[PDB]
Amino acid sequence: SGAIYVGNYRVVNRHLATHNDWANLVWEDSSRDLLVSSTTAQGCDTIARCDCQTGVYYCSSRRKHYPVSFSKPSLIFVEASEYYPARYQSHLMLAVGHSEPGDCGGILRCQHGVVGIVSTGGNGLVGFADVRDLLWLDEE
Ligand SMILES: Cc1cc(C)c(Nc2ccn(C3COC3)n2)c(C)c1
Ligand SMILES: [Zn+2]
Repeated sequence: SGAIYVGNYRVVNRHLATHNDWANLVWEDSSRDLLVSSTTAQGCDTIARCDCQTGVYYCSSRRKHYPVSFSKPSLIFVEASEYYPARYQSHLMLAVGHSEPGDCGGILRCQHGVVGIVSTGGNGLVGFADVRDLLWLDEE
């Protein structure tokens, strides 16, 4: 589990979104595994605006933050899980790292701020949903 709290937005994995998220919906994209909902309180996270390929992510199944190198956001064939059939997931970045389903939502961050959230993995591979192209997270 986990979210990004930026401005009056809450950024979650679409497959973990609650009823309250869907009732306060701003934007959702199944192909990216992303959903954004509105919040009453302002959040403290800042979004990175960059092409970093190094950063640190939170792994809940180890209670540890790991430094990683990660690929640029891409269209990547992701094998079927409990939440999605085998499909191309878009805006996905891959790194070598431990992940399990409940790690979803862990933040990846670089020197500039938040880069994305854990979305998928297995076999020592972790995939992150990028948010750095979502420039509207920084306004209104
Ligand atoms: C963060 C994270 C998210 C998901 C959904 C998984 N499990 C998945 C993904 C693809 N598979 C196929 C079915 O057996 C291989 N299982 C994992 C391990 C980590
Ligand atoms: Zn950066």
